[PDB]
Amino acid sequence: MSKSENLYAQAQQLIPGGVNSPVRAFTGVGGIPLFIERADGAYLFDVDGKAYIDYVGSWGPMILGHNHPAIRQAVIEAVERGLSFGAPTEMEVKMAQLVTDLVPTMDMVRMVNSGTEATMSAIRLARGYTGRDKIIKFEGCYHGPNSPGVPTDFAKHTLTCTYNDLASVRQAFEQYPQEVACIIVEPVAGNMNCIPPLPEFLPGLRALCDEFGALLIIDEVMTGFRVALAGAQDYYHVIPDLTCLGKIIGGGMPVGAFGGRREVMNALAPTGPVYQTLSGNPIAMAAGFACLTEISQVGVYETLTELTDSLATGLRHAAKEENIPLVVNHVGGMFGLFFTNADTVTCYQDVMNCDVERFKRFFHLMLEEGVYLAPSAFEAGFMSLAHSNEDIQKTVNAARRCFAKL
Amino acid sequence: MSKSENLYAQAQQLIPGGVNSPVRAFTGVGGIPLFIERADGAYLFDVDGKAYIDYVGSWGPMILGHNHPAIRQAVIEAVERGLSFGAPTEMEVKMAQLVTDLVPTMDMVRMVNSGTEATMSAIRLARGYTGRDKIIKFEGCYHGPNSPGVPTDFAKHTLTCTYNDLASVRQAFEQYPQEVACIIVEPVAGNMNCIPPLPEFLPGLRALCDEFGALLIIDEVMTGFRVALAGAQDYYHVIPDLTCLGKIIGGGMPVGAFGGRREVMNALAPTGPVYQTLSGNPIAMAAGFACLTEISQVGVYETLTELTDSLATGLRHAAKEENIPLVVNHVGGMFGLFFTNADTVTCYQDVMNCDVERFKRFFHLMLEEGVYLAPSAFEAGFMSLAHSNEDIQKTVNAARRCFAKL
Ligand code: NA
Ligand code: NA
Repeated sequence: MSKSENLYAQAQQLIPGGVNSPVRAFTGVGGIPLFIERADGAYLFDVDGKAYIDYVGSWGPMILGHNHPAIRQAVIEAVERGLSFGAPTEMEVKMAQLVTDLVPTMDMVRMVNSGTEATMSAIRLARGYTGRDKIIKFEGCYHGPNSPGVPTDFAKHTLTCTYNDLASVRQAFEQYPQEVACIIVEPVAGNMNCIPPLPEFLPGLRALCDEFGALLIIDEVMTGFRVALAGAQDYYHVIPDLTCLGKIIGGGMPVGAFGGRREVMNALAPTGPVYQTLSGNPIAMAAGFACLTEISQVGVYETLTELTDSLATGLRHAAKEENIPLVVNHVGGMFGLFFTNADTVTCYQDVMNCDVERFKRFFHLMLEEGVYLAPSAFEAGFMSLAHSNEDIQKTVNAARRCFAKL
Repeated sequence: MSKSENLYAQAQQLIPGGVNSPVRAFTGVGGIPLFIERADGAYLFDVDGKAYIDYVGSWGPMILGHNHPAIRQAVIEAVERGLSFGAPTEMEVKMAQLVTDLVPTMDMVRMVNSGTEATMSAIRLARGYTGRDKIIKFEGCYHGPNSPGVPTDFAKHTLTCTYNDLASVRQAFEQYPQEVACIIVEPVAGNMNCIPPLPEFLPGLRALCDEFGALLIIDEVMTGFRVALAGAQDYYHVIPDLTCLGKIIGGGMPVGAFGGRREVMNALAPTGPVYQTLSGNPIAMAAGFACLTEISQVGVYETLTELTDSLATGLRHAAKEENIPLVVNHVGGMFGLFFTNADTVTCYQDVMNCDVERFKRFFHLMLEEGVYLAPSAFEAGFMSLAHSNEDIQKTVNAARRCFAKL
């Protein structure tokens, strides 16, 4: 019995399932979860001292890798001034200025405590601004059969459409022409694994919102600062009414933000009638400020994309050599692995058709090789700027050995 | 124009109303909000360098005062290991053990990212465990006419009762005998200012839940570790089915937790069918662990209560000398000021009958005296263990001078 196994047994007595986050229970992959002592650059170190090349990046915040010195220095300096104040600070203003500089579509912005609060606040704003009740969301897309604990009437004003399918979106609008307040969309799906949009998809959503008087909300909690500096909306050339941000903007600590067109944001109280939640923590905003300053430097996204592209190329080549059907999706610093015979993976149905038991065996074989992947078939992979060409070639060599055993 | 006034003008261009949290806009009191540079012990220091005796305590987290060395040391040490991991840690287990040791009614516990997530998760668990849809909540009580942005059917399964009125609770149960999943109650109301329960009230809620098969959820996000070490539930001798915690458990950074009876908590996934949100951040849990270790030492609550009682006594005496009708409510390290002719303040209607314009003038006069009070008539005051007898006598002397000017 390892230190992780002992901590898991201990945890099970006081925490249901031994974990606070059900995905961290390894339910997706099976077995006992890995407890982590520390992290540095491209690596995770478990409680038994084993090192792993990390492709989880704490679920997307660690763009610069773990424990980046500029972020660590900014937080140690901020901590001397106190953790929180319950009153506004100069960092709130500086952070709002930096975020609106980096993401130009945002004229105004509000910082919140998490990505979930940002999406919920953006949805509430769209409903208040338009005076309409219905929202369009996509299947396999999480923003923050029937599950126990929630009353049936809770999902009454939510219209679920098919990701990358403009016809299903038009159909929902044609059913409710004057009732859709907004479309909320992940510009690159990340919660059904990594699914980039079809070229027609995001401009098609912008044109439908314009036609039917709805607001377009682009949820960049995961894609923000990962796909591109100015977001996946910049990369795919689409201008939304509102943007949601999280993760990277906190530099490793929870932070959220939502922003958009000046006249939409002006509808928020005290300026307007829409009321929203907790403000951004000062330590988390100091971490995020330092992170955003570092990634806005020349050549950062070029390097991130080159690292991710080299991993995707190597994995495809390794799978082919070992006769393992595999699709790799990737954009900027984001990627997704799919064990399927399909030529492309562009929708939720394609993800559902992947070989989940094969992914589970691959995941455990990769842990043995010292590679830590997201422990789910329905989660995207993340590249960091601390990963070296050597880390990538080691990962590709490890995947080839794992593919030979499937 | 001060540095706070300049930051506020700057903030208004990019942030609706110049603040992230509408209460921090000083809407309750009027005027331009104070921007805070730093905090230490019992004091806040604004961006112009002015010192204030603080009674906001960052909205309750700062039980040990601001920037406590044990908390600062624990976070600087934890930050070296990385900010977040997206995987379980030993601190999750240690923190769960410490919280269940301090609050004995909790057999099992789950850590979440905020107090709001804890109350929402506890409400979802009660609904899932009982299979019922309705919840009872109290007016003036916030857990996380009609406001724009939320559809009308959203509050369909919520029954609002009157705080400190057992008859209104019985009436709601008699209307829906087999449909109430739970009662969620702040054991000391803090979001309509400070309203302690009547002696009959919390035991009466326990007896009604038992009669009608509902779960009793005690929301201790604010009262936890403030009223007493084992919570206001220990102080008022009531045993709930579930407890919600926040604030102090994060040592100044956002953290939430919900816990309760072993068989109720076992209904959570993967062990049971109820699914919930983000896990506790490691830096925030290191801050909370150090905070909870410090306040569980002998004599802490005795000192906290003595400080709060001496402030309440001094304020009452000062108001009487100056012919200003005032009610002071207080329990453990929590207090509330009420400008009213009423003999007692025990309900929402009493709070509504207070002189709000008098509170607004008092608040601004106290800021001039170097005392920072919650900038709302509907918010409780907080005592810290860093406040000295001299701080308290200075506050009482300042309040007497302010009462003479009302
Ligand atoms: Na490329
Ligand atoms: Na007393």
